[PDB]
Amino acid sequence: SEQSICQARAAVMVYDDANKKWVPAGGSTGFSRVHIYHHTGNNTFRVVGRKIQDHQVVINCAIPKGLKYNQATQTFHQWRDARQVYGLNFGSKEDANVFASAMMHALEVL
Ligand SMILES: CC(=O)N[C@@H](Cc1ccccc1Cl)C(=O)N1CCC[C@]12C=C[C@@H]1CC[C@@H](C(=O)N[C@@H]3C(=O)N4[C@@H](C=C[C@H]3C)CC[C@H]4C(=O)O)N1C2=O
Repeated sequence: SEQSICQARAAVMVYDDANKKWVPAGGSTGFSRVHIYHHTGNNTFRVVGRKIQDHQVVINCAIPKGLKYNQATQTFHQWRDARQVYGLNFGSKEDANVFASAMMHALEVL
């Protein structure tokens, strides 16, 4: 059904707009294995990340056509939906490059 097109190590966060600070996605600070999954049948893509320690799914969001993916730095990238701002604090530049490669690919073929 879905094919993983990358795996990247990152601390996944979401922005608490009310208190003006980042907070760990899913409630607990730590690193996750973050995929982009391609549903090849419908040509849709989503970001899915699971905490290394306990496998909790901490992010599961769609990547819509036209998304503005902000590579704020070489190791912190972020984007928006209509509700949330998501951030990936990558474990290394190599991880960031892997994920950004796949994201930019998705945004080209959507
Ligand atoms: C128009 C728009 O939507 N603009 C958005 C950005 C954007 C532009 C275009 C498309 C989509 C998006 Cl998403 C915006 O500006 N946003 C999105 C919410 C957050 C922010 C607003 C305020 C704060 C000020 C500081 C800055 C920030 O978060 N910097 C990071 C940082 O402080 N940290 C993270 C790492 C490194 C740094 C780079 C690790 C954790 C923490 C830390 O180091 O402790 N901010 C933003 O980026």
